[PDB]
Amino acid sequence: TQAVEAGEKTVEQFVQALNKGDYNKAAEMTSKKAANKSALSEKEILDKYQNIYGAADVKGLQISNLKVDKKDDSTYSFSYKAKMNTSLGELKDLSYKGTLDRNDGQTTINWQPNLVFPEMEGNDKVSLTTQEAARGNIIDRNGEPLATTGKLKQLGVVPSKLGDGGEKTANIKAIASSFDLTEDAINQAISQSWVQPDYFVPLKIIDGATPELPAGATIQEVDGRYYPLGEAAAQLIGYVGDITAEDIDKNPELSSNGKIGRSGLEMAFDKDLRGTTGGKLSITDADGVEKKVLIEHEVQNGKDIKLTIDAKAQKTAFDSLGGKAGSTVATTPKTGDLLALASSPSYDPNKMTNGISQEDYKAYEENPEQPFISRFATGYAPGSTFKMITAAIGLDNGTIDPNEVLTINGLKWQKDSSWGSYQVTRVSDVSQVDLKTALIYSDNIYAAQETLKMGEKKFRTGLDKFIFGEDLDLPISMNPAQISNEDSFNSDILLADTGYGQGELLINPIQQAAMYSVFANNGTLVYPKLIADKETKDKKNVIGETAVQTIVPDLREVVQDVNGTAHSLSALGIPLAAKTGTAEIKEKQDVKGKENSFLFAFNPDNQGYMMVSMLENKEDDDSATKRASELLQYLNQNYQ
Ligand SMILES: *C(=O)[C@@H](NC(=O)Cc1ccccc1)[C@@H]1N[C@@H](C(=O)O)C(C)(C)S1
Repeated sequence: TQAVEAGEKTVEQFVQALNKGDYNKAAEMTSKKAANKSALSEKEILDKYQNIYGAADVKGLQISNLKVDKKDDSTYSFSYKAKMNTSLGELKDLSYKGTLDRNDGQTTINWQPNLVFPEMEGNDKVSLTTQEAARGNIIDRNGEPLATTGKLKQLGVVPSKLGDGGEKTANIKAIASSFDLTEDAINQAISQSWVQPDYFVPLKIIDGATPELPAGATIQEVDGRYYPLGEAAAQLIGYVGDITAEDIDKNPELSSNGKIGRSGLEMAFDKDLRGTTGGKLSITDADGVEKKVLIEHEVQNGKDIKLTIDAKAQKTAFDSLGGKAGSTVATTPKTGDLLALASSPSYDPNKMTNGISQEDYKAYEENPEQPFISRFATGYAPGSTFKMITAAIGLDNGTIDPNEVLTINGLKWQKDSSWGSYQVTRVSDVSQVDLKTALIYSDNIYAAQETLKMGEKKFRTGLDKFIFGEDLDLPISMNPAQISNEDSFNSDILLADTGYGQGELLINPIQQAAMYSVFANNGTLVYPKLIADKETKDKKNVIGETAVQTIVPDLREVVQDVNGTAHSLSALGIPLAAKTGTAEIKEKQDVKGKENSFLFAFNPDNQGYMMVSMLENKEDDDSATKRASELLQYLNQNYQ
């Protein structure tokens, strides 16, 4: 038994070397090639495993139920059960047998072809046939296609029919004029290092209509991933890329020919969309004589994913941003159905997944506005929109009397002389300001005063009833919203700033649409959902219904009153409750300030839709309220 324990370590270290992918170090643990010892040499075992295990993409070899006994003077027979992962799934309940040899203190392994697979007897071969799985589709709440594998048309060229010499550059310029392509790229694609005379070199995928083809131009019907809305849902949906050899080493269930989600929902639901690879793994005789089948199952196509998105809303919400930095979130606030999640500027996902040039991909990341960013998942200072939450908290704890009128003189104010030169600033110089007036003119001094009066203890007590710090159950990578950096402001100044949506607040537009949903459900927070079938989760009693029926009628006046900060929306003539905001951020790239324009709006009659729009680093006299006219008309018409 003093050497039997050393033998159980030899079997354990041998499986480790196989599982670690180092087939050579495993072969160095086998005996010499003989009839009673190992059946092959060390270099032959290396090529045997590397050729077989590599063909099935074998990874993760784990053993159990080891039993090492004795047999002869120097021979100890060993046995174990094993499981491993292949291109076609898990191979479980494998029975392995063999013998060891301790000719001295060292114990080696009498290697045998039955250690590659349980029943491989001698010069048996292994075959693998796989049927590739079709990637599932992503669809909106009405069945419209957002991400599908469609039939595309590809414009390529064959350099043999282009022309002799002068007629070749003429056809290269004639093809560049009939397809809006750089004429220097037509000669740069046919002169790549992989081109041969009679080869088909693709140029770019034709969108829709096929113009006249010049001398040596042809179209090849190819199938691939296709995104109908394109840039409008690029950040939400995402794109898929070619699966690499390094990808299969991580998860061998992938198809080495298929596509894999790289960002967005295509990556979040990569498992449910790629399906499962189908095929058969079998051991054979000397020829293709199929002996024993190890693994076999039919191919399974990918499940389709139905979103709460409305394609019409997503496209309108994106187009309303005009290519400027911003985002828009539209929900049915009673259920949380995310109707649209737009981000701008954006990238073309079809040119990204079919064939992007080495320079066009550099322009997307060198772009300072960062089109790759999902701005509906980025934390911001919510701005003056946050006064709704501050007021609703101040009404529940009774700190704010809706009819009490603070007397404010001027445009700057500070609590004590201990604030130095800092002062809360408001835009309108109204002498007598109550709750209704402060929400109309968007008065920061009013909000700052009532926050300081409320006290930090009573303030956070109302804030904690929301979703600050929580992780929403959404397939979108985001950070949880925060009140401040630490669990205490420890500054009268910072407490005031948090009252009107500045300070250390970080809330992304999706979380904002969640927190603001209380004003459409009588103080009940409705969690947003992107998957159509997920049950509606909610959070009761976030703010009192007293504050809802007080602020919601006031929010109508933000639109209806002639001095309201959203009066440009009165032209719609629809029932609207809104609240605008313009927060300022401290940009280190330039001393000039950068300011973001916000807009919250919903229907206070039927609560059928809720909207949160923003413009990051806005241009002069630009605002989210300016661009919301179109989306509000659609959401009011189609979601009562
Ligand atoms: C909230 O954003 C309020 N004002 C401020 O925070 C100060 C400020 C910052 C930049 C520009 C102007 C004022 C009020 N809300 C906005 C809005 O509703 O868009 C106003 C500009 C009306 S001031």
